[PDB]
Amino acid sequence: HPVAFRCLDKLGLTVQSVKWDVGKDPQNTQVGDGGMSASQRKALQQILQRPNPTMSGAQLRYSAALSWACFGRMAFKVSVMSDGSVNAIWPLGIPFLKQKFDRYGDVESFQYGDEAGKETIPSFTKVEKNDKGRPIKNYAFMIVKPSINGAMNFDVQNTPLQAIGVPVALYDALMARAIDSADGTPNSKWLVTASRDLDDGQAKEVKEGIEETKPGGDNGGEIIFIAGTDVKVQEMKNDLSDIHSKVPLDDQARTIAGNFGIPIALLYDESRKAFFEDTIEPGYLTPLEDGFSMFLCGAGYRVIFDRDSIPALRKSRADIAATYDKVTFITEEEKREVTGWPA
Amino acid sequence: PAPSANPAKIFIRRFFSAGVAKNVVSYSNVMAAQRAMEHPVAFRCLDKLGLTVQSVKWDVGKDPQNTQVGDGGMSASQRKALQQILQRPNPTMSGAQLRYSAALSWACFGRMAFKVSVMSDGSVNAIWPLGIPFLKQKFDRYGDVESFQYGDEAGKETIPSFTKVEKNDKGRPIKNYAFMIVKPSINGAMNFDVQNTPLQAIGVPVALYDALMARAIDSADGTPNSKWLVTASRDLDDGQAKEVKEGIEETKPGGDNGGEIIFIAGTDVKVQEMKNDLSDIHSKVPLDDQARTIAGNFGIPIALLYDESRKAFFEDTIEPGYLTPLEDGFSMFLCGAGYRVIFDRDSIPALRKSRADIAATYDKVTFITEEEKREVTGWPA
Amino acid sequence: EETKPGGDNGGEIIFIAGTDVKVQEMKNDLSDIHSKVPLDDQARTIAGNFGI
Repeated sequence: HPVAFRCLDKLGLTVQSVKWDVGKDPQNTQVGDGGMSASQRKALQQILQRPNPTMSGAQLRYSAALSWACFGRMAFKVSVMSDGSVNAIWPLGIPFLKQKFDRYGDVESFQYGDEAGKETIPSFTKVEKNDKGRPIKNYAFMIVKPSINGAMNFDVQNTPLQAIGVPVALYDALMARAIDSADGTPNSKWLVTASRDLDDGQAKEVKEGIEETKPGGDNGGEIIFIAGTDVKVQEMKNDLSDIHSKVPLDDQARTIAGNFGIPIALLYDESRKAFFEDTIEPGYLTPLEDGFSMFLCGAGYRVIFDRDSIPALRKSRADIAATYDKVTFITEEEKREVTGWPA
Repeated sequence: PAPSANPAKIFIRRFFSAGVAKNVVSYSNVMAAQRAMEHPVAFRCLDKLGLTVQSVKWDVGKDPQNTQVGDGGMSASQRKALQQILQRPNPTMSGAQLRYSAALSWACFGRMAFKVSVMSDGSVNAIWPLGIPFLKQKFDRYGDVESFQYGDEAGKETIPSFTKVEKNDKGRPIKNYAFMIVKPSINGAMNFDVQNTPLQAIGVPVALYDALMARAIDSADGTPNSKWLVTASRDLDDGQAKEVKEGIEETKPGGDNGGEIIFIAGTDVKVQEMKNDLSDIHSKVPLDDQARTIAGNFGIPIALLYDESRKAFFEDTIEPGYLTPLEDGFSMFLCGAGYRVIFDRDSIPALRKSRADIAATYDKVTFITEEEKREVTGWPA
Repeated sequence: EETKPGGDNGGEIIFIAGTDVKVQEMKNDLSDIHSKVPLDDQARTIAGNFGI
């Protein structure tokens, strides 16, 4: 669909542009830092910049955000070698990913595919852990978006596609009407009709006289003179200027755009800032980074992305930094930490 | 390191079959991209994207996230050679045209393919782009490609993929190989998936546009452009009807009696003036909408076809949709860690004022050391 | 019929000798099917009741 694909790859592109890194977390109350080795952390940095061969981190972000927007789920697979050192990360196709539950309340394994290949990858909950807590073998994530009535994993998906069936169907109906009416409506003017007493044989002469005034004819642009036997011309309107129903179409476009959380103006700069720090930041960035931080590294360290890598926020960050510079009743370290810049 | 066992074996089992050299794009997509290069709006947008991308300047450089103290610029002479090649690829083609062709094929098909000729020591000799339409690839048994077939029958070079190739003792390849940079889509299937291109979702508007323009052309020539459908009666002695006709006619600009009245004695003749509106033949309203649709689907602010909108087009669709994928694809396998291909943003003419104002504003701050004030605005060290 | 875009005689006049046929062009407005005015009001109401 035109509008739906435009919005989907807009979200994907915007998310795909942000830069990763692992770093100390701000709320580091855990003085017993969980960056278990500080070599696992270097390996995780490496992998976050270069996942599994034949795929870069940017494409990982793009696919993850796209599948999150379409289904409200995010799945992955890791290959930690033997000591919490992650080897590579693969995204999982949500459509054909099945999962199996435990007896108490949660998942244990993920089945990926129907019949030939049948790898039941273990969940992060049950897996051979290190003596510190890090896993030793492969596992999967299945990051999930919450909904009503809890049912943390037994619940129904929460995706924008739930509430745009009506507008997308209406849009397709209107556009099909437009296409059908574009070719099928006669595009001729001058429905000219003679009488039933004209000696069919000088009616042809009258027709040739009327016709040979087209641009590039014998007598082009001159009058038509008819001696006797009044012929009667009527000019057809052929409006054809509302075939797509402009008014009840832009509304469906606005609906299936706003349901994805995109300011209409995008399809001024204030609205770009809004689209960035209203739907992209707290709807794709925070869930993804919290999901990764939850189980990819120990406490005290977690995955972060640099906001100053977003080109739309640079002016705002600079003005905020200057204004804070002007204040005095604040020590330097907090003036830093209120605007990034850890220490 | 490399475990060789990815979870993409879900498709080679039965959903696909090995050793067949399946083509990368459906023929329908090739024809659509072909005839979309003649359409007015589609070609305008396509070469707009191509020109914009083609303008940016390359260089190899230290990467910012250099945690790898064991720098992978294996020789520092391979890096000089890669710089040379990035500025001058294979003879009879410059780096700019490489960027243009790459971005264009990325926009049309969602794929990017290349070929390298590293001599014997990771020193790349030249780089050639690969025509996506007639490039076929063959898969392994586990999850990925091994070789690329280029052409149907006479010439049959199965160039190896970067995955399997005679590597150096450091990791760099020794013989030729290919890339096939791919754009992701739903349901994963990293290479077994369907293309993800704007041409998917603009069939309806381009067909509607062509229909409206064909109607306009047909109606332009074919509608009589005459006025004054004047008709006499069936009692006028055909022979003074000709006299009346000559009287009416000889008032055209540059006639005997031009501009004077017409006097008809008896036998009332009756003139009616035809409107011949002809001012909406192209259907202006349901045409600009199709143009807006097939422009926005390519990610181009309507205003382009003010300066704020140019900045938006630069750092919203060109930067994170053609620049980052291309540079990450090259950096992924053209050089070792610690070094990677970068392009200078300050070479873009639209961003210069913004960069300067940001630099000054940051200059005004004090609770920030100089090196980070630099690195937040380019300027590595 | 054969004056549609891509027909034999496309865009030229229609000549009917005798037996006057009568055409009327249907409006087919179809530009208020969703009732734009008494719909945005319901949207405004169920948005403001949520405090947005």
